Amino acid sequence: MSEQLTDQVLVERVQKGDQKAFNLLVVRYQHKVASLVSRYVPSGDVPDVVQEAFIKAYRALDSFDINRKFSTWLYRIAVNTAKNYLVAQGRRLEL
DNA sequence: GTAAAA
Repeated sequence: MSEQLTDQVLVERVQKGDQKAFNLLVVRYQHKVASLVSRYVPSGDVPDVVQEAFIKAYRALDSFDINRKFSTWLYRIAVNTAKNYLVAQGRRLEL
C-alpha cells in the first residue's frame, strides 16, 4: 500500500544529482503550479511561464533547504516568475 | 532568489 515515497525524499535525490526524481516531482506539481500562474498570464503563454519556474527551481533546488516546505517554496517561485514575465511584455511597447 | 498555505 501507499507510494512509500514522499515529496521530501524526491527533493533530496535531485540535490544528490538524480534529476530523475525532479522529473517525477515536476510533472506532479506541474498541475498545481500552473493553476497558480494561469491567474497572472493567459493560457496561451502559461505553460512557458511554468517551465521557466521549474528551470529556476532546479538551479535553486541545490540551494533549497529540504527542512522547509517544498510546495510553498515552489509556488512562490512560479508567481514571482509570473510578475517578471508581465514586465518582459510590459516593456513590449516601449522604446 | 524566491521559504505560511495553494
